[PDB]
This record gives sequence, C-alpha cells and structure tokens, in this order.
Amino acid sequence: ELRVGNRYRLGRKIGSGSFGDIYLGTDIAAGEEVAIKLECVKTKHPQLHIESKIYKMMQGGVGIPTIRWCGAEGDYNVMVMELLGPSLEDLFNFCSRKFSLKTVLLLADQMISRIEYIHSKNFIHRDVKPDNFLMGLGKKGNLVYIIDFGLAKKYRDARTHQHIPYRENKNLTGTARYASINTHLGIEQSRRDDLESLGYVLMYFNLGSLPWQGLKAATKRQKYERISEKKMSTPIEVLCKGYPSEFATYLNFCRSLRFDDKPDYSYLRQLFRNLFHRQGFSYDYVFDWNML
Ligand SMILES: Nc1nccc(-c2c(-c3ccc(F)cc3)ncn2C2CCN(Cc3ccon3)CC2)n1
Repeated sequence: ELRVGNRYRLGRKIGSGSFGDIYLGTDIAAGEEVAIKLECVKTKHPQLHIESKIYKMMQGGVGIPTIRWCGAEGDYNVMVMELLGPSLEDLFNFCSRKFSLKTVLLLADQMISRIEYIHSKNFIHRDVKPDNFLMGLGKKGNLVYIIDFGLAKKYRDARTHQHIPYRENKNLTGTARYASINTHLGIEQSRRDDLESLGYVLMYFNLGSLPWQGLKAATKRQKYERISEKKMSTPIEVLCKGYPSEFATYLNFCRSLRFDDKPDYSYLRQLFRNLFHRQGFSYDYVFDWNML
C-alpha cells in the first residue's frame, strides 16, 4: 500500500541503519525488484543527495548499480537503486568465514576492475570493505558490484586531471580494519589507498580474520590506536605467511606507489590471473557458496 515515489512498493527492511536503513521494494510499472535507502531529513551531516550525483557520474560502468529514483518521503530523503544480491560479507559469513583460494582470485579480478573504473571517473572510494561489494542477481549472479559513495571524493580535476595536493593531519575516513597504513598516519588518501585496503580485504578472505581484529580496548579511540599499532607492527611477510607470494607482491606494490601515481591495475590483475593458472583451477564461476 505504501508507495515511495508513487511507484516503488515498500517491502521488508534489509537495513540497518547508520547513515540510512535499506528496504526491499518493487517497481509497480516493470515489476523489477529494487533497494530503497532512506535518510533522515533532520541528520547533522547529510550524504544521500551528494552520493546520488556520484552514482550518476559512474553510470554505464560494469558492476555499477543504476539509480532509478531520488526523492523526499515524509521526513526522509529517499534513493532507489536496482536490487542486488548478497554482499561479500554476507557470503563470507554464509561460507563460515573462510574462502578458498579460487574464490579469492575470482573476486580479486573483478574487485581491482571496479576500483579502477571509479578511478577512471576521477573518484577514490575511501571505504573499500567486503560489505561494499555485492553480487548481482539472476544472470548477473557472477558479477561483483561496488556500492556506497558516502565517503568517496574527487582525487583529480574532471577536465585537466590535476591531482589533489599532498596533505597530512587527516581524520580516519572509513573502516579502521581495512584502512591503509598511510590513512592511519593521517595522510591524504589517493588511488594507492583504495588498492591497499583491497589487499587487506583479500587477506581477510584468505585468513578468516586480520591480526588487528578483535583487539579489546576501553574506548573507541583506544581501539583504533590498538589497530593502527598492530597493523604497523605486522610486516606484509608475517601477515601473508603460508599464502601464495602474490598477496605480498600485491600489498608491497600498493605501499610502494607514490601519492599521485597511477596504479598498474593490469599488472595487479595479472599477478592473480597467473597464480590462478598455476593452481590448475577450472575456468568457471563456481564460488564457495555454490558448493555448500
Ligand atoms: N541488496 C541491495 N541492493 C542494492 C543496494 C543495497 C544497499 C544499499 C543501497 C544504496 C543506495 C540505494 F539507493 C539503495 C540501497 N546500501 C547498502 N546496501 C546493502 C549493503 C550490504 N548489506 C548487507 C551487509 C551488512 C554488512 O555487510 N553486508 C545490505 C544492504 N542493497
């Protein structure tokens, strides 16, 4: 009975709910399933209107969801996107918090491509985490999508491509678990940083958890300090021990990139492609969740 934008029937909450609650929806016209993000019109720091423009700039790219509608419904700012499947965090949990090397490699390939595509559209994501990557539905079931441009920001001019300046004393924009070491140091995020976080995501998939996860502290501030310290005292070689050398090569390459350097995305994809080949995995999309 409730119809957002006089078109999308509101269904079950999938939520929830910091910066916005997410609801299931159905288009009255097409019959297509949608996802509806709701944001309170009274919040201290608005984001939904800014995020919608970013999404529009990204339109037409592979693994970029299409924004169907923007509106205002009661005391809420409303955004409508095509419905996507479970996130990599949902699937990770569903697979008992361990992925096989084949799955990690299949995911790594598309994830590097999504980050590269955002970078081609003059933005850095700044919140690269498994929760922000979603599988498509039906025939797009094997496609990895990137979402959430809430912390995204321009790294270069749209017209000239002049990179933003180097700056320190920056606040932690994003999740502490996947933040780059340079982000912990208060350094201005750039392209390298999105890929460094990606490397921690892949290692998290490999290990089941990172060495800086589950650290017990007395305050939020004390916990970030513990993560920051743990992450800096953990060398790439210790973190990646017992895993193929490619994960260390990927991480060291990311940390060795200069602030304004254009990353060699092709090389990074090829590292994992070559490993995939050497491992003798079959060239299909039979992920771990398809074997349970
Ligand atoms: N399904 C779907 N399909 C499309 C988008 C979304 C969605 C949106 C969203 C953004 C703009 C918009 F216009 C409509 C919706 N924001 C977050 N999500 C999902 C992120 C992943 N969690 C699950 C989880 C929790 C921890 O780790 N994974 C489920 C909501 N959701």
